[PDB]
Amino acid sequence: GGKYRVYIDQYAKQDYFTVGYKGPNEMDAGIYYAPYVALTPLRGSDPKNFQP
Amino acid sequence: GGKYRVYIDQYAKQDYFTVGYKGPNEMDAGIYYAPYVALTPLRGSDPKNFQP
Repeated sequence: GGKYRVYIDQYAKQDYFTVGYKGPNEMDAGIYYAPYVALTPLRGSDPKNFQP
Repeated sequence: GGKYRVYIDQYAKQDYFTVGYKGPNEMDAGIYYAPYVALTPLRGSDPKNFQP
Protein backbone atom coordinates (compact mmCIF):
# COMPACT_ATOMS: atom_id res chain seq x y z
CA GLY A 1 0.00 0.00 0.00
CA GLY A 2 3.04 2.23 -0.15
CA LYS A 3 3.14 1.82 3.67
CA TYR A 4 4.68 -1.51 4.87
CA ARG A 5 8.06 -2.82 3.71
CA VAL A 6 7.40 -6.47 2.87
CA TYR A 7 10.19 -9.02 3.06
CA ILE A 8 10.10 -12.76 2.27
CA ASP A 9 11.55 -15.11 4.85
CA GLN A 10 12.78 -17.75 2.48
CA TYR A 11 13.33 -20.27 5.26
CA ALA A 12 9.97 -19.96 7.03
CA LYS A 13 8.99 -23.32 8.52
CA GLN A 14 5.21 -23.20 8.37
CA ASP A 15 3.30 -20.13 7.17
CA TYR A 16 3.06 -16.82 9.05
CA PHE A 17 3.67 -13.10 9.04
CA THR A 18 5.11 -10.66 11.60
CA VAL A 19 4.19 -7.00 11.63
CA GLY A 20 6.75 -4.72 13.19
CA TYR A 21 7.86 -1.13 13.81
CA LYS A 22 11.17 0.64 13.17
CA GLY A 23 11.56 4.37 13.61
CA PRO A 24 13.95 6.89 11.91
CA ASN A 25 16.35 6.43 14.83
CA GLU A 26 18.34 3.34 15.79
CA MET A 27 17.32 3.44 19.41
CA ASP A 28 13.69 3.15 18.35
CA ALA A 29 14.12 -0.32 16.90
CA GLY A 30 12.72 -3.13 19.06
CA ILE A 31 15.77 -5.37 18.50
CA TYR A 32 19.42 -4.28 18.09
CA TYR A 33 22.32 -5.87 16.12
CA ALA A 34 25.52 -4.10 17.15
CA PRO A 35 28.63 -5.43 15.38
CA TYR A 36 31.94 -4.73 17.15
CA VAL A 37 34.27 -7.06 15.21
CA ALA A 38 33.35 -8.42 11.84
CA LEU A 39 34.88 -10.85 9.44
CA THR A 40 38.33 -10.32 10.77
CA PRO A 41 40.48 -12.68 8.70
CA LEU A 42 42.96 -14.84 10.45
CA ARG A 43 45.83 -16.43 8.61
CA GLY A 44 48.69 -18.76 9.18
CA SER A 45 49.84 -22.21 8.19
CA ASP A 46 50.83 -25.32 9.97
CA PRO A 47 54.72 -25.02 9.88
CA LYS A 48 55.13 -28.72 10.17
CA ASN A 49 53.71 -29.17 6.66
CA PHE A 50 53.27 -25.56 5.49
CA GLN A 51 49.70 -26.05 4.31
CA PRO A 52 47.82 -22.71 4.68
CA GLY B 1 82.35 -35.88 -35.39
CA GLY B 2 79.97 -32.98 -35.65
CA LYS B 3 77.17 -35.58 -35.21
CA TYR B 4 76.62 -36.65 -31.60
CA ARG B 5 76.04 -34.44 -28.63
CA VAL B 6 78.28 -35.92 -25.93
CA TYR B 7 77.57 -35.39 -22.23
CA ILE B 8 79.54 -36.64 -19.21
CA ASP B 9 77.76 -38.58 -16.57
CA GLN B 10 79.66 -37.07 -13.67
CA TYR B 11 78.22 -39.76 -11.36
CA ALA B 12 78.50 -42.80 -13.64
CA LYS B 13 78.50 -46.02 -11.61
CA GLN B 14 80.94 -48.06 -13.64
CA ASP B 15 82.18 -47.22 -17.12
CA TYR B 16 79.80 -47.11 -20.09
CA PHE B 17 78.16 -45.06 -22.75
CA THR B 18 74.58 -44.80 -23.97
CA VAL B 19 73.78 -43.77 -27.50
CA GLY B 20 70.41 -42.16 -27.85
CA TYR B 21 68.13 -40.48 -30.33
CA LYS B 22 66.48 -37.11 -29.91
CA GLY B 23 64.49 -35.53 -32.73
CA PRO B 24 63.94 -31.74 -33.46
CA ASN B 25 60.27 -32.26 -32.68
CA GLU B 26 60.01 -32.90 -28.97
CA MET B 27 57.36 -35.54 -29.49
CA ASP B 28 60.19 -37.65 -30.96
CA ALA B 29 61.59 -38.10 -27.46
CA GLY B 30 61.72 -41.67 -26.24
CA ILE B 31 61.40 -40.17 -22.71
CA TYR B 32 59.76 -36.89 -21.62
CA TYR B 33 60.52 -34.58 -18.70
CA ALA B 34 57.44 -32.51 -18.15
CA PRO B 35 57.66 -30.00 -15.26
CA TYR B 36 54.46 -28.62 -13.71
CA VAL B 37 55.54 -26.79 -10.52
CA ALA B 38 59.06 -25.40 -10.22
CA LEU B 39 60.53 -25.07 -6.70
CA THR B 40 57.78 -23.36 -4.79
CA PRO B 41 59.31 -22.08 -1.49
CA LEU B 42 57.54 -22.64 1.78
CA ARG B 43 58.03 -20.60 4.96
CA GLY B 44 56.93 -20.78 8.59
CA SER B 45 57.90 -21.05 12.27
CA ASP B 46 56.79 -23.20 15.18
CA PRO B 47 55.05 -20.87 17.78
CA LYS B 48 55.98 -23.12 20.68
CA ASN B 49 59.65 -22.15 20.39
CA PHE B 50 59.46 -19.76 17.47
CA GLN B 51 62.15 -21.48 15.50
CA PRO B 52 61.88 -20.98 11.69
